Amino acid sequence: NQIDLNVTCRYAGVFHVEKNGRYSISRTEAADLCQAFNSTLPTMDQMKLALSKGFETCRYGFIEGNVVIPRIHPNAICAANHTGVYILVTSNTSHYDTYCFNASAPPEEDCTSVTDLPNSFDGPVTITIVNRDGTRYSKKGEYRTHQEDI
Ligand SMILES: Cc1cccc(N2CCN[C@@H](C)C2)n1
Repeated sequence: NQIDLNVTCRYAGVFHVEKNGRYSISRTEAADLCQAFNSTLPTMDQMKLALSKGFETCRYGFIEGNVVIPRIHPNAICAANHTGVYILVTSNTSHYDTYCFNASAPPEEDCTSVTDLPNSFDGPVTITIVNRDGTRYSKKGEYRTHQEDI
């Protein structure tokens, strides 16, 4: 019973979380997942400020109100070569990665590793935070509050 959470650098508190190496997070799960990091889904303004500090990914993820990809450098296979916060407009499907926002993180680029999941609750899952540098933090718990996400 294991969940891998790949996480990034934070940029003005905003970071990306990919679950189990595939688009697998629902909007309800995303809010619960960010809550386990004492975080919330970023607002569009928070995400735009993170972008300005150096944040970009090549993956769709929830923010408050939309599913987006922050892009700095145009890449044909990431958000159809767009720059800025690219907003997904048309999709059949509901599961993506998520972004999270931690107000207590540093104001600009923070590329230290994540070493805690501070607000997970008691539960049976081995949750492993996987940093981009491969360092890992694991803890037994749960963060999903909606049965349909389990
Ligand atoms: C990955 C990285 C490393 C150092 C700086 C940086 N940014 C500075 C602010 N603006 C961004 C376009 C780029 N991004």
